[PDB]
Parts: sequence; structure tokens; C-alpha cells
Amino acid sequence: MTLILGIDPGSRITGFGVVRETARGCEYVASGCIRTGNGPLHERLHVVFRSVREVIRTHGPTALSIEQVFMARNADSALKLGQARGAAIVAAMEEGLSVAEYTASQVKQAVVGTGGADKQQVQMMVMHLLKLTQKPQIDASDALAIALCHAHT
Amino acid sequence: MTLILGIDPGSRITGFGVVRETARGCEYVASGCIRTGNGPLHERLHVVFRSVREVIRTHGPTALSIEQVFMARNADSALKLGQARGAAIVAAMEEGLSVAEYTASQVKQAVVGTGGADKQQVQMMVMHLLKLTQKPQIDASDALAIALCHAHT
Repeated sequence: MTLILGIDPGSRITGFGVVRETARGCEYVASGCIRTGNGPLHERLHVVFRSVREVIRTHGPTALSIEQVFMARNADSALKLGQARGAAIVAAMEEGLSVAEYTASQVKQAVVGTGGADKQQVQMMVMHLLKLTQKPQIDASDALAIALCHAHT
Repeated sequence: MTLILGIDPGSRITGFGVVRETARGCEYVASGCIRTGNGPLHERLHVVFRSVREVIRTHGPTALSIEQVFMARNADSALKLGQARGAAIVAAMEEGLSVAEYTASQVKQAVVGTGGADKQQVQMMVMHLLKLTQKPQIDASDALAIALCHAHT
């Protein structure tokens, strides 16, 4: 019942996490990082688009969960972040996924239990809820957190 | 001879312009506005993606020309502009277009003859070089300007 893709866009790294809702909770399906540090800006964007599509086609999530951007650090970061976010969103929508947006506070409330949880609490609760031994990279962990936020709504 | 697509992205309005490289200069093919005002963001980004792809399938440009963002007006502005910009660029590349980026000053040098031309001179030289009778909407003529910049160069 519902496989969910969470995306954590970034200027240089876009994290992704796929989880499967179970009656018991959520099972880990996949996670990782799409790295876009090198090359022409347009090649970086198209890798994000193509990689998100291929994650979707491989694992069959029907729901995209993303995090509302609140405060970017500056206008340059916001622009690069936005370009990667847009490229990831239209890739999800080309595959026909629904799209839900949650603030950072909603994500932390659903995963940790309080909107002011720090990064360590989030990463630990992501590994607790998904029964992971291996500490995932922070972008993949955030993306998993965002996916879990959408689960069982 | 090349058919060239120029794109002027925007959260609310994305201008497009298509020109054809002739040996005598450049011929007008199409231009207009992609309006994404009302609706959730992801539906707005998907309109941009699908509309840009539709322009490309209709008029057959094989090259994308886009303008570099140097200074966004602010970080709220930059975020929304980057999202539209990423949606438009990955649409172009899914269709297999090459991509060329020029600075605002290169665009004005190629079209008006000098890098500091104002919006008035640019719109008139767009109409002069393409023998247009009607003033295009501003986003359309910027898009045409950006397309003209790539021609022959």
C-alpha cells in the first residue's frame, strides 16, 4: 500500500529516499544521492531529472513527498536549489506521481515527534523507524525523513 | 540553417521565441507567453515543462538559448525563477536540444550592438531584425532576443 519517494534537492547533491508503507509502519526500499557538482549547469539539471525518473521506474513509487523551502542562505543558493527542485518535481510528475509538500517542521514532527528536532535526532529516528544499521548520508537521510513524513496520512 | 529556441523563464510567465537561421539572417517562427499563475507550484512547473516540450515538438528547434542569471532581485524571487528555469531546461534537453548560455550583456551586444542597451532598444531591434509589425509581449521579445543571440554564433 503506497510506495513513497522523498526528495531533498540541492545545488550540488539531491538526496532521494523510497519507503513502502506497511501495516506495521514503513520499510526501506532505496535511498542515495544524485551528485551534480561538475559540468555545465544544464547537464547537472538533466542528470537530476533523469535520475529521479529512473528511481521512480525502478521502484514504482506513486507519491512524491517534498519539503517546503523556507529560508535559503542567499539568493544564489535559492536559485541553484530551485533549479534542482524544479527538475526533480517535473520528473516525478511526468511519471504521474502525486505531490505533497511539507514544511521542515512537519517533517521533524512526524519523524522525531517535535518540530524543533536537530539533525542527529532526525537521522537516528530515520534509522530506528526503518531498522537501518548503516548511517545513511545526510542527504539520503533527509530524503527518507521527508518520505516518512508523507506515510500514513 | 538552424531552428533556435530562446526561453525567458519566470514563476508567473515564461517567454519563448523560435527563430530560423537563414543565410540572409534570421526568420521569425514563433513566440509567446507560457502563463502559470494560479495553482499549486508543482502543477505550475509541470505546465512549463509540458508547454516548452510542446513548442519544441511543434516548431522543431534543435538548439536552446538561455540567458545567464547574474543577480536575482532577491532570494524569494530567485527560488521561484530557478524552479521555472529548471523545468524549462530539462524539457528542452529531453527533446535533445543543445544548450547555449549567454550573459545579458552578450544578448544585448548581438541584438542592439552594445551590452548596455535598455529594454526599449532591445524590443525595437527584435522587431527590426525579425520584421515584426506588432510589439511582442516583453517576455516574448526577451526570449526572441535570447534566440537571436545564438544565431550563427
